[PDB]
Amino acid sequence: SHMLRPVETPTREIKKLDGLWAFSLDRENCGIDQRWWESALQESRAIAVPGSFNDQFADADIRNYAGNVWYQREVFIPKGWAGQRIVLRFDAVTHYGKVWVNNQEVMEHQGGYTPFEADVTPYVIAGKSVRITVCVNNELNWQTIPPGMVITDENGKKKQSYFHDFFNYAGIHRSVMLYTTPNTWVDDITVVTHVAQDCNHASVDWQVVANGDVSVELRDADQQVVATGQGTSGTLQVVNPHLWQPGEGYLYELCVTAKSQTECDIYPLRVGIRSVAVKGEQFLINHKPFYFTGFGRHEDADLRGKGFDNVLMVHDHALMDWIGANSYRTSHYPYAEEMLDWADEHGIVVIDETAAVGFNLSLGIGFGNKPKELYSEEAVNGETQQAHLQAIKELIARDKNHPSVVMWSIANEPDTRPQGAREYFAPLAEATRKLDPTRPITCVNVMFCDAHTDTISDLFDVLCLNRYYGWYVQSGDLETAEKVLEKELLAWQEKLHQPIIITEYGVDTLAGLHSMYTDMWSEEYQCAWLDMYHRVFDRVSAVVGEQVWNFADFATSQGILRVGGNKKGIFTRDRKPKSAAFLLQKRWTGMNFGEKPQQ
Amino acid sequence: SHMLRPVETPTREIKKLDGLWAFSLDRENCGIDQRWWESALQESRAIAVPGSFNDQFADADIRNYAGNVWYQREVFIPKGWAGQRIVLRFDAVTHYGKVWVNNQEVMEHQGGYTPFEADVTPYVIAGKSVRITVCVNNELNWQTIPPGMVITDENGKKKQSYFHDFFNYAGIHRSVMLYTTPNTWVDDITVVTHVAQDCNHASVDWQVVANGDVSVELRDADQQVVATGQGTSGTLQVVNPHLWQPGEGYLYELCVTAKSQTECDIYPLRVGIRSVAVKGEQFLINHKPFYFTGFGRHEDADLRGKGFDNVLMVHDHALMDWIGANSYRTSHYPYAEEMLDWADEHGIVVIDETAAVGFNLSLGIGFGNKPKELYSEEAVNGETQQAHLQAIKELIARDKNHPSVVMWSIANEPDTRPQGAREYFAPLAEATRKLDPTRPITCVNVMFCDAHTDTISDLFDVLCLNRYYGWYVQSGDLETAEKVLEKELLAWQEKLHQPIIITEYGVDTLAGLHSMYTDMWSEEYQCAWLDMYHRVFDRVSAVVGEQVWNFADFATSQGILRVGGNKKGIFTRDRKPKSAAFLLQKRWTGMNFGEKPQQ
Repeated sequence: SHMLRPVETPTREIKKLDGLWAFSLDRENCGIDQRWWESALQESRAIAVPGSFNDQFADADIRNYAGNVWYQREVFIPKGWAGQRIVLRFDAVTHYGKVWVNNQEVMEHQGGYTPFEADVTPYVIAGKSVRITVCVNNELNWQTIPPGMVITDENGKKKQSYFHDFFNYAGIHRSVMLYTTPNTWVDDITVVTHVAQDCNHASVDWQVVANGDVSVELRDADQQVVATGQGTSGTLQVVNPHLWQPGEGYLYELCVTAKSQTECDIYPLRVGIRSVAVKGEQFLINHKPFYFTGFGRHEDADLRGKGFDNVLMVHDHALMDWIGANSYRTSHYPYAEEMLDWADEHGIVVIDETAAVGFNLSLGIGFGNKPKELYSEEAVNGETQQAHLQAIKELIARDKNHPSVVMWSIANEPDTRPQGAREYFAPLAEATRKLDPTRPITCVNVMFCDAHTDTISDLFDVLCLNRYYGWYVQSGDLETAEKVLEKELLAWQEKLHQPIIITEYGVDTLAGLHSMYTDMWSEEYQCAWLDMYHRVFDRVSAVVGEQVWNFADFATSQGILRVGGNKKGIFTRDRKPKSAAFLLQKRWTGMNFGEKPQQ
Repeated sequence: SHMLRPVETPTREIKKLDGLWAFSLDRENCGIDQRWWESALQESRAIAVPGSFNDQFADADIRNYAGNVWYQREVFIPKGWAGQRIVLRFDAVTHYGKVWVNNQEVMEHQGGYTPFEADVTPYVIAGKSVRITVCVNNELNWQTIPPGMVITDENGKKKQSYFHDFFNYAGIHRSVMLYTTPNTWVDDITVVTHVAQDCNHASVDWQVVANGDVSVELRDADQQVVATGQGTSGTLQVVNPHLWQPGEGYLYELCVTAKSQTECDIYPLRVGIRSVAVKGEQFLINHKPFYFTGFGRHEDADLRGKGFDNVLMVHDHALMDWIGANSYRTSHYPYAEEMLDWADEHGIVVIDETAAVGFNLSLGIGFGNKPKELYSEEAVNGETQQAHLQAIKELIARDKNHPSVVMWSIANEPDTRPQGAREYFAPLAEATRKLDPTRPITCVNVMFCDAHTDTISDLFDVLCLNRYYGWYVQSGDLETAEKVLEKELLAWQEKLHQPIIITEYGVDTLAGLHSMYTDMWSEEYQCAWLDMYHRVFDRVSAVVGEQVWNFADFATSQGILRVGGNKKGIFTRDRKPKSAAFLLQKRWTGMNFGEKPQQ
């Protein structure tokens, strides 16, 4: 379904609905029966949008709630929007939303991390106030991405069981907006940027969906027309192109005009001219080997949970830039698109991941009784696979034109031991390639699905390994950990001869815990253990990247493994550096940009 | 007064009285009037000896007590000691002790940090139990070393005012013992070790006090006699001597025999053959320039306060050895002699300091109303100067033969602005040189008594500067601090052309406080600020040493400046390293041993 990012144009306005909304729990689940959308929410309080609902209130009973909650506000339609196509858009509602405009049901969406929207032209009047009600549900089951199990206790109280190592935050996490187009509009754009080997010529394919005649102008960063074309599809030639390069990110603008006899629409799409390809064990950007440095991240901060926030995005980018990180992965869900606009503009390389974490009943992370077969009718089944395909489609439909996105990760750490695993994943691998043939794909690999055990990594282009030898096993023993790690990376190189990215390596580190014994949980162990990984990576020719787990400490489900959360951060949740931040700064700013270090 | 360290010999036994004693406060000050020493203490509890009394009980009312407390135990005289000279010895009682054996007053001492003892032969019977009572007083006045003022509130409640930045811990801090000699005994020994320029010959002068004919045997570390002599005084010649060198500490043994017609006594004194001298701006050990690295320390630990403890001494020496420290200063009181036995054996260089800190009414550290003239009848006067001379005599009488001790510090950070300062200090400087002509002297210099202000440093041999530019002033500004520091060190070199030791440089550092802004109280600021000092030291030819303030976080008087104590430690009070420990480790293990670093 077509999903262009709203931008203000001579033909397009936006009105953000961010701010304070009315908020209510629905502990008895009577809000659909009582049609709560037909009036003021009754027993409501103010909530910030965007934000997780969980931590705004310092209230355990709200933080731990499972079921429906209700958001509502009133808003004026701008008088001048009369005659315009008016769209209501939610950038993300975690995990499910249903939306009413006054008493009209307008939208519904499952999937906590990509946009949904409806044409609301027929249900509003320009110059009058409308009531927007949202029913938001945070429950996971075996057909949600990510999956989970709701346990209902003997008293009917719902508790969410889930298999991933981050807290199941919910709510309206990203911006809500009304926006306009003319009644003729550019509904969809796909670009493909081809790049000669010598890098001295490039071609830009376009395809546009719109209810009108289509022309394009490609403009350079100085706003000079370098190429023009006509029709819903075609190819622009670009002589001596300014390539989109990691560390710079030069962008063109492809202005798409849809002209009917009467009205017209202008949509500017930022275009980075760059090719991505795997050749052997090399990841090539613009025909040159790239070496990934940086992080697995999370959308996680004090008070706001997974809510988007510009100050956090500015501060965190300044920390990644300082430490010498050139890349990150959207672990473990699509991130706010503002992050990919930032990556495009500053030339940051991104592995774009779906929300399909948790397809694994043999980890110690998350959280009743787990089913015995992971791939069965009573767990990951045909409907799950459909839901996963839909999550991949929605991510690609959103992110297909971001030059910063160099690879699709379709899941994180599935259990691939059973026969069902390949049967479930094979068709997903094939459909991802059909959806976007311009980028390599991955499925991030769990440690116990080792080179001798894993059944699906041959179906993918890049080997993204999540590894924690010396932590969960060979606990505190760097000497054994180093042997096991090197052995396994070389076994992977022999088996598949793919480029290897270590997409997770990290140890829990309590800020301010110091030890002369360099032992687990200390700042000193974090440093010695990352250093040992680095030494091994640099001796393996197939390793083309390293993304530290994690950028910052983040919230998890309560348990015996998590000391107020996940402490594998390089930074604290309040963004203060641990000693290991200075270790990474020296390695990553001391290497040549984008080039595999040396011994 | 003669003070040889008790050692077990064929002629000498020791019985430690360390262990649990009875303990009592005397809030009404009626214990001398009621002669508490004549029976069991009445309302007593168990206390560990040795240890400060203050923190053993988790009790604020005991920790903050000012006045007399009472210690008592019973002990059996060994049956075989009949006919022996029996001595009762306290290695240190802070700050004053009076001792009774049953109902006989045997000893009294003022001075919290050196030994006192009495011949108790006439007051005990071998094979019977005796009662030892100690009245211990912790009050400071203008005639104590260190000085203070007891403020009595309107209700007669005593509160100790004092001018030094460490907590006024009190009690029996070091070992208590009975020991024997024969009725003929070696009462005193002075050695002087002279060393040819070429280092290929050395001479060892001896002087002995004893009530019998005296012979000496000098034995090497293999126990081979290298020299013999006769008489109360003389010189032993040593061909190709194994010099006592920093980082090694080769020791000989000078066995002193006192023979009467009937009985005899053997005392083995460890002797390190080494010369110390200042020439120009060089501190020479064995005719070679030395560069001091290491710490200002304190006797300070959880629960035991300033009590001596072998595990702490073993652990701390292993931390100083690891970090590459070659030296320390006994800031700000004589340390347990076991520390100087350790320094002798491992070749650690020590600046031996008296308890004369606080001679300064213009600092913000310590703690009623301060007197207006520091050097006056109503503050530091003639009797103070006598008490200071006595403290210097007792330190030298104890430590004169330790080869590890390379310099005497007679005080820390006196206010030398007034005319009285030189009048008070000059005679102290002269008497120290007469007491031990074999070692240079210092008086450690406070920051506000700058090169243009100070009135007494010409009377001393080495310039020991305590400096904290970028902390108490130019707060957080490394750029200004660096200019002011370099300017002042060069002004000191021009003024006196002495060797300069920085005997204090440090910043408060809360373990686990991390900052991207490198600002005060952070681990990062500690690192950047020590680094800036190091860069400046290495550009000044007169700087022959650096002793970081302080080895470890330590207790102080409560106030607005002290966040649970002094946080200038390199280590936490529980001996965990801050990031700056690794900075010092690299600089100090990366330089050539004992040699000024280079830019």
